[PDB]
Amino acid sequence: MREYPVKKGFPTDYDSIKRKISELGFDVKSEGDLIIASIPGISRIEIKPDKRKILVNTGDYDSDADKLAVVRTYNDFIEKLTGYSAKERKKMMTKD
Repeated sequence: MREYPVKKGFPTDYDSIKRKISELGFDVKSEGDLIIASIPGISRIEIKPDKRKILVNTGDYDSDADKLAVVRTYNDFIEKLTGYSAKERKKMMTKD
């Protein structure tokens, strides 16, 4: 599973994200109490927003589609859903 941080202010609510998803041009499915995101290249993904942070869980990807490519679209999705950038990751690696 993938765990992403949350920006101070950014949306962290199912509905909020639901709008952000559809606002980006994506779809969202309600499977029980869990939220499902609808992105291109990916079959189905689970989203669990929390006041603290958020996390995503991917299943199987289209072997026909560059898993690395779909990743660029999958990350970008969360990237905007979180705000943090890959460049930010450095902050993590850079302790000193």
